[PDB]
Amino acid sequence: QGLVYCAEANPVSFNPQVTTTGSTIDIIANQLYDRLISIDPVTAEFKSELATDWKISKDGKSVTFTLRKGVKFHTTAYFTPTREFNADDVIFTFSRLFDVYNPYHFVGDANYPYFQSVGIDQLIRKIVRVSDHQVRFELFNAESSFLANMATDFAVVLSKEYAMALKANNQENLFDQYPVGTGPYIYKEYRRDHLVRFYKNADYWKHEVALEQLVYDITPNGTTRIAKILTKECDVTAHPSSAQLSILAQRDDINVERETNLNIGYWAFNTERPPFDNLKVRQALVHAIDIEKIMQAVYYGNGLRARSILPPTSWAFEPQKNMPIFDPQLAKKLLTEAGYEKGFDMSIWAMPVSRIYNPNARKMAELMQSDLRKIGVNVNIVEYEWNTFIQRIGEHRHDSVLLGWAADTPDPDNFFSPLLSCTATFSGKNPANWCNPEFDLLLTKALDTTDLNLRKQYYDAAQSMIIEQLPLYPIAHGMRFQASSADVEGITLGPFGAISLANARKK
Repeated sequence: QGLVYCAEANPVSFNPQVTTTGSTIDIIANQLYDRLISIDPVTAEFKSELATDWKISKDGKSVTFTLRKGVKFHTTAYFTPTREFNADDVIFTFSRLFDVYNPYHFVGDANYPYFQSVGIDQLIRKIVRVSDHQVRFELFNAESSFLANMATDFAVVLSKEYAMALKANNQENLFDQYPVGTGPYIYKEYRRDHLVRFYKNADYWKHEVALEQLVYDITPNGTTRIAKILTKECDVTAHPSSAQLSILAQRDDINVERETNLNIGYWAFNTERPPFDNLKVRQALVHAIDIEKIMQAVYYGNGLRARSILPPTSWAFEPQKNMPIFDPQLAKKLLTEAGYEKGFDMSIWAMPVSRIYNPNARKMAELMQSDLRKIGVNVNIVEYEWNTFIQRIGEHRHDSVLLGWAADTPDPDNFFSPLLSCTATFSGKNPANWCNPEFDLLLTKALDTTDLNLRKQYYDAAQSMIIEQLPLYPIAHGMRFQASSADVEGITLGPFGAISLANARKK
């Protein structure tokens, strides 16, 4: 049998390395590929994937991976492998991220947002081929987040043989478009705005694959996704509207699965754009937002109001004393004091699709628009197709934006470095457009130690700085929901990372 999965947007690529958009990663990462390691859902320890063993040196500047034997890359309509997975695949894959001599470093989008945002170029010095099935990563400095970054869904292994075969025909541009992986499913077809089609990998190394066919029905309209699951046009629906969760729960042939999840939804200001480059203005504007109203009207009581950028199930979580209280009277007084008594116009950019951390940015924005009109601030809401949206937030065209982050691992660094670091800013991935080296130094010092208490001290200081300076305003943490036909089994939702259908089956 097959499975139809209602997805909220196109994939922007079939290579996880070039994007941080959950919509793309959910479709491609766990389906077509494998990582060297993962985090075990039971023990929360690092788990063997394509690497069967890993040994960190005493200074922590060398990490050696022993690689799994007997792993085959996909045979597709456009590629037949002549050898199995080995060290050269790993060396090619990861050097493509930082090594200008790698012949794919500049191929395609030439952009590797997650890795560049966490400064991979300053991290990996080189990758040594110790043997056919063993590689040693050499680092410039020990970073306590290194293995966690290698467990991200961005850290998949690609095929060097495929890459080099395309290079010899000068077809390198097909490499990230027509993928070859070691994963449980294989690429068949992609029709932009319509569907993507995968089929089972009969040679999957890890286990026999249950489903014969996977189809992703690209349906950006959330109403339509619910309508489709009700009519059995889809078997699984992604990011079900929160307003319709009760309705689904009632149907006996529909399961609504849920998992507490590491994410944050926020309101970020373009701190390089007047008047939002002014702290008093940022402080003034957050006080005018009725957050309680949002928790009920947007999250429908399913959300958790933030007390920090970090959620309470993060080991580095610290609730902040200075979280702004909702007080329009104060807002008006602070606006006046800041020199903007009569207010101004501003844009709030709102996501067009439901996300774990914000089920309805549209409604959120209309609520805030109404709140802000009361202190003389005239909001226009800006929206685009989801991938276009992400692109244009990157060009920092916005005054402010409702966005967020669904954590990729349980390492607290994942909420900071990829989001508010200077490298993230320079990599075009900081929505607040905010570079603060003092902040950055905190993040660096937290990577300089593997001691959790020490790390947490630095993360506490980072959390305080975000609330004191308000590059973004933490709003809430969402619950991770997914709806599916009761006939579907084997899709457990996780507290972090992407959806996997590796174990999915029907009946």
